[PDB]
Amino acid sequence: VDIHVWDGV
Repeated sequence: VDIHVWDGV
């Protein structure tokens, strides 16, 4: 699962 948005966005 991805619990991290787009870094720097």
